[PDB]
Amino acid sequence: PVVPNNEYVQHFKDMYAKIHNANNGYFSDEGIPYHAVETLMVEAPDYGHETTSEAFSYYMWLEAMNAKLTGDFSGFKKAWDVTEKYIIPGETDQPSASMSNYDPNKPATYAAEHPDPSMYPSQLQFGAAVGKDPLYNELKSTYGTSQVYGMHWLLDVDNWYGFGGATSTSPVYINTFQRGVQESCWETVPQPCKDEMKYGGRNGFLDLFTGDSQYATQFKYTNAPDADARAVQATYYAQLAAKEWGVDISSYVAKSTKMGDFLRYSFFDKYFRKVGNSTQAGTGYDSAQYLLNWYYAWGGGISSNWSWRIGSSHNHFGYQNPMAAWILSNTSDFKPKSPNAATDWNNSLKRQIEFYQWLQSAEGGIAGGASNSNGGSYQAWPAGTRTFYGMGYTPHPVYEDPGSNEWFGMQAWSMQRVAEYYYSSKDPAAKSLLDKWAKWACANVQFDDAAKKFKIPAKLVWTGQPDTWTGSYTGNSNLHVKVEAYGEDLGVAGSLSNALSYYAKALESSTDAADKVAYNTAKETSRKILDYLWASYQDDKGIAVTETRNDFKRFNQSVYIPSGWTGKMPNGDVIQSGATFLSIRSKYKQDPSWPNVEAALANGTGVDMTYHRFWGQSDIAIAFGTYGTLFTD
Ligand SMILES: OC[C@H]1O[C@@H](O[C@H]2[C@H](O)[C@@H](O)[C@H](O[C@H]3[C@H](O)[C@@H](O)[C@H](O[C@H]4[C@H](O)[C@@H](O)[C@H](O[C@H]5[C@H](O)[C@@H](O)[C@H](O)O[C@@H]5CO)O[C@@H]4CO)O[C@@H]3CO)O[C@@H]2CO)[C@H](O)[C@@H](O)[C@@H]1O
Ligand SMILES: OC[C@H]1O[C@@H](O[C@H]2[C@H](O)[C@@H](O)[C@H](O)O[C@@H]2CO)[C@H](O)[C@@H](O)[C@@H]1O
Ligand SMILES: [Ca+2]
Ligand SMILES: [Ca+2]
Repeated sequence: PVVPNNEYVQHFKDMYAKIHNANNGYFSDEGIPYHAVETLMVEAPDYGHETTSEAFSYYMWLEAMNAKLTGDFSGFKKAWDVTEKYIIPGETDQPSASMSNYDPNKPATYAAEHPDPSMYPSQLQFGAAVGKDPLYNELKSTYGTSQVYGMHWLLDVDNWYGFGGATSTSPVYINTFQRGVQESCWETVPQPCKDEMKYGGRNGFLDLFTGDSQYATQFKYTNAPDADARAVQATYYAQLAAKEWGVDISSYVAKSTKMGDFLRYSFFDKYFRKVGNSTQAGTGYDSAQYLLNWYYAWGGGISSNWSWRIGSSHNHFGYQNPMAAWILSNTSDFKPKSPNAATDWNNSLKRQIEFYQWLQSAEGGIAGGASNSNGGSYQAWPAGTRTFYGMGYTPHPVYEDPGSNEWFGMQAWSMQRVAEYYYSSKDPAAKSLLDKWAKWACANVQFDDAAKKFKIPAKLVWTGQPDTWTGSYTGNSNLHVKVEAYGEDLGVAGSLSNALSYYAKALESSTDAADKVAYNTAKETSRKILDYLWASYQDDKGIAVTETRNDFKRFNQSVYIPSGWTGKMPNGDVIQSGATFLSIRSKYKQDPSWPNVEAALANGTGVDMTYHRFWGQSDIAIAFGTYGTLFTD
């Protein structure tokens, strides 16, 4: 098997070597990748040595590219082994006795989401409608268990919060976001996924978030569907390589298909309400939205046996993955064991591609998404709401502090998947979607050829709304995106290169003159991104550059705590009204970057940091490998 030998393949190999080099500090003792090498870091995780299911999926992807280029699959197997061991909840995390006591006719109890954290805890409404869960019985029959095989999104890799006790550095399942659209990462109260009431207040942390007349010890986990989908995508790339090299990784393929099987929960409305008629309880698949939603979650009792499951009514274009959907529905190797799984995924594939098209702005950037639950409490939609299969348009799904579609990264991450899907399937429904998107992307990459540097969009601003979906793209004349600021986010730049590489390669077979022009532009833009990354942005640990974090003023962000509510963090930090992000995370003041931060805050400056995010370094490496494999020039 003659593997490509050019400088881009070598750049990958060099990056791979840096990421795996012990001196650089990317991995924990368990072999778990951190969110970032640097500890003082807040953006979705709120500590740099937390990690995410996202990081695990990127780890898988990185190792898959390495296996493609070298024929060594040991690293990929290792990545899956650590995933299954540490981020997919096991027996002690989600007790089988509770999971087996699930009632698919009563999946959960309704509670409203609210526009501000001060309105929490939210009261459980036991009389409110909840639909039927149509997946549970099939999954249980297929796998012979009621337990869920999906990754939880957030892991405290070295027990930094101390929820695992005073003398442990073993990983701990934790969660943060609980209090709705206005709870930023600066406004949360971190909690253990297993709330045994050892920490927090009288009822642990539970009564900060949910209102009930009594509280029992319990576990609760939350999936990030975009990460599990990336796991499927990565494992597919690994499998192509495996057939090329004659290596058997079938049991790992089986892991990914099992995960993809459970990932179908991301197709469903939060409380299984009918799609487009959301005051009504669903009776099965009528509550299927068929996109990758913001999460599914599941939980249950520790001291006694009971359980619940929810989907999410909210959908963001940035989470979608037509590549994963295609893998699960239209390849034989990755047909999941559940009888209906491939069909469901095929329906999701079609729906996802329609979704990208519906949200494509006049300029070409993809707009936010859509929800089956206005205000997260099934409020009536305003007259004139623009819709997609009955779901109302939302410029910033789920979160507005900041808007969840303000970040340009969603554009790259998500369109990379469309591009890879398009290269793999040549689905014509994606072509114009990609053409228009690529032009916009390329128009917003600003090269400084003399310096061998560049900028790409950092923050996006949206106005207007799409035309309601009727089956074909309209050009969406009244839906607009503006680039408000540019920057040097190199991980995103890597992803963008990846997307442009697949798009160009997919156009390579076209004889149309305009396609030949688009091919040249996308390919050249990708190559220039990679060349400038390599030439100008290398440092000892990988490829990185300083970024300014003005948002770090929110270290002093007030955190809402109900009047009369008192509690403590494991380290003794007092939790009461008047709390701040920092007051309940005092160990941050022990961080080596802290003096610089507090000095910056002292003189009202923004904080300068140079970060090596595992996903960012991985996207960059993978972009090198991708360009090096698709274009053997
Ligand atoms: O407790 C006893 C009682 O439980 C009943 O059920 C309740 C349960 O108590 C509640 O906890 C549960 O609540 C969920 C909320 O409704 C839901 O909004 C919330 O959503 C969060 C999610 O927790 C969080 O992980 C998530 O994170 C994302 C980040 O935003 C992203 O940046 C990142 O990339 O990805 C993650 C996604 O993985 O944000 C979302 C949304 O903001 O989750 C709560 C639980 O975790 O509701 C249950 C039913 O309503 C039970 O029914 C009774 O029987 C029992 O007595
Ligand atoms: O939440 C999506 C994505 O966010 C990533 O962080 C971004 C952040 O959204 C943006 O505001 C900041 O300026 O840039 C960072 C990183 O480039 C985060 O790294 C991911 O974990 C997360 O999936
Ligand atoms: Ca550890
Ligand atoms: Ca807020």
